[PDB]
Amino acid sequence: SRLLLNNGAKMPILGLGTWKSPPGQVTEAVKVAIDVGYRHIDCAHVYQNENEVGVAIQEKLREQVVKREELFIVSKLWCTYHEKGLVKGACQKTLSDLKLDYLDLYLIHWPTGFKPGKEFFPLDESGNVVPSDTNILDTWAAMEELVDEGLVKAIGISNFNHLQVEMILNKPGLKYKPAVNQIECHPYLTQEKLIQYCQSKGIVVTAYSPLGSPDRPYAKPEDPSLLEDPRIKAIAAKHNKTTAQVLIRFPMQRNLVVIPKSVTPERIAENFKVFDFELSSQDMTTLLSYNRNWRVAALLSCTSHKDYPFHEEF
Ligand SMILES: NC(=O)c1ccc[n+]([C@@H]2O[C@H](COP(=O)([O-])OP(=O)(O)OC[C@H]3O[C@@H](n4cnc5c(N)ncnc54)[C@H](OP(=O)(O)O)[C@@H]3O)[C@@H](O)[C@H]2O)c1
Repeated sequence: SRLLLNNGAKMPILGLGTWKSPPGQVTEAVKVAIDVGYRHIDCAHVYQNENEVGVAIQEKLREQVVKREELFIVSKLWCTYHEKGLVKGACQKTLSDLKLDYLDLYLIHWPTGFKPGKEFFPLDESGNVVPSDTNILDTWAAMEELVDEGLVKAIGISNFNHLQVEMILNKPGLKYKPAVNQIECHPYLTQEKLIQYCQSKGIVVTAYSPLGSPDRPYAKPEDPSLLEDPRIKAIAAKHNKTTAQVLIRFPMQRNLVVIPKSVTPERIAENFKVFDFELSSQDMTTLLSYNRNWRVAALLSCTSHKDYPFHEEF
């Protein structure tokens, strides 16, 4: 239900994603989720809706539905704020849009540093993405003491390959360990080498894009669907659950936290009814056997960034 983090705080094994969640519909999404019984909201600045996602949390707090410490609000530092001077300001902007006084987990969104400016994705005239010469260990020391101003309860990372995680681990003075490396992970990109490396290290795995990110802007020629896989669909009807409900239960039982995005009030509901049933060893190893090494989000414009997390095997 809640996983213990290496900072002593417990983290709800189930939460709501807001990437691709419109400002108009992401206030009312969160409010309904919370009502339904969600206590974990996954936010990011680059997602552009945190204000509207923070109007949602202030109504439930006014309304006495939840106390602040019942919730577990998560956010991530975008690539253009990677310099020591920019980091506190970016947590502070997130902190005022959401309208909270502390975050519980603050994550480093990507390993890749970009040029600081108004553009989330800086480009040159050759069209390619412009990098900051800052590194991970520098950026980590700016986050390590957001903790010391008492702005965040915990700090983490998103999309680091095992080697990247290691850098922080053997950094002299490493005052604060990574509580959480959040990553993509579904039946087609099963991720068990990173998942079974982070876990030996006390780092918690959040699996994002758990349903296939069915609405991320890319669609290819003939992309694969999980929410519509025949094999995955049988496994569900056995459990009389839905293919969503099965694709959300899979991470959970890998001891992973799961953040399925929804702006639909009856889906937000469905996604919550995942607590009352087990998948079998057959199901979990079948589901597992389905991996195809395919990712939704591969950051294709930082392929050549010195800090591109995806050239390493895991
Ligand atoms: N850390 C990172 O760098 C990063 C990157 C990507 C994702 N993530 C996080 O992980 C969450 C992962 O979600 P994602 O955005 O990649 O998408 P997702 O969970 O794979 O799925 C979202 C999509 O699936 C639909 N959906 C929701 N419930 C469903 C249901 N029960 N039945 C059918 N379809 C369902 C949604 O529709 P409706 O909205 O129409 O209901 C939306 O189209 C994100 O929102 C975000 O918070 C983090």
